[PDB]
Amino acid sequence: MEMEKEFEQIDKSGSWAAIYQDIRHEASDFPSRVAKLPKNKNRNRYRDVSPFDHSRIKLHQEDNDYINASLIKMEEAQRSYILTQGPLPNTVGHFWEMVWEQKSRGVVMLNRVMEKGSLKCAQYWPQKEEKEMIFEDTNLKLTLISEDIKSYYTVRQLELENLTTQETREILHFHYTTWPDFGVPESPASFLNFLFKVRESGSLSPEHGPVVVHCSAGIGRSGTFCLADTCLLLMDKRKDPSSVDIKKVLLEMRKFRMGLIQTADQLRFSYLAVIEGAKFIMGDS
Ligand SMILES: CC(=O)N1C[C@@H](CO)[C@@H]2Oc3ccc(Cl)cc3[C@@H]21
Ligand SMILES: CC(=O)N1C[C@@H](CO)[C@@H]2Oc3ccc(Cl)cc3[C@@H]21
Repeated sequence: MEMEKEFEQIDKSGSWAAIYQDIRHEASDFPSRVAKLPKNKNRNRYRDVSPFDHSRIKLHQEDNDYINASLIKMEEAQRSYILTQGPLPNTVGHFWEMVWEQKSRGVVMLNRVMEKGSLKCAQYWPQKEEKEMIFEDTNLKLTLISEDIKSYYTVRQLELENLTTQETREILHFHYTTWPDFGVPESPASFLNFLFKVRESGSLSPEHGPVVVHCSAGIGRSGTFCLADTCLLLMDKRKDPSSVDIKKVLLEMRKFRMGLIQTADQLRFSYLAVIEGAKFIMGDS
């Protein structure tokens, strides 16, 4: 079926939970043996969210190459994403090592450091120009260059230096700051505006390594971001945009990381975002 009318048909019939449970039943199951080794316990935030072995990002280290991060490679859309958990106190150096080694331009953050009164990720970037951060375990230096605070998101320019070679690179930090503590946003307008700002920066383009996107576990909000982006790109590429099947795209992405889209409300919100976005790309919003 088309998307917008499939959407109203699920609303009128109130069957979002059944649709979402079907997706959970059909999703791929691949091994995640490296994630479960005892030496990696303090490298995982949640015991039930792990990268598959076949798609995990490897650090360029011989001691321990493990990080909780996955490469999502979308062949028809010609887009790749790295989805990862929010960094832990003992993985902030690994996180920036990955950004460096994978040649990423941008980092997309979809959570606040504290939500619901609890810590959701480490404070892993510097908050003042004159107070830079040094990660001694991976030999990197990180400096805040500029910060632009807007009503729904903040963009930061960061300098990452490999202290071993003295090479430097500019990284863009795109921080969506207004996702609610509970539930999903009422309107997708600010989330779509944010997606378009990431696109306009070059951070999703083939002349760079894959964007790094995270929330707390790296599957819920993070899944919504890449699912919406890929579906909109396919609608632009194909002769028949109504052929884009958001459930099929989501199942394809779940071949590369488990659990993407965590609730039926996140699934409905993803439909809403693609539907509204497809009107702005052309003229009927
Ligand atoms: C650094 C810079 O000049 N630019 C312009 C665009 C590509 O030329 C990129 O989009 C953004 C957005 C936000 C920030 Cl802080 C920087 C950028 C980049
Ligand atoms: C492409 C798209 O569908 N959308 C949805 C709009 C809000 O409904 C978003 O913000 C922008 C801004 C500029 C452009 Cl070209 C596209 C958009 C987004």
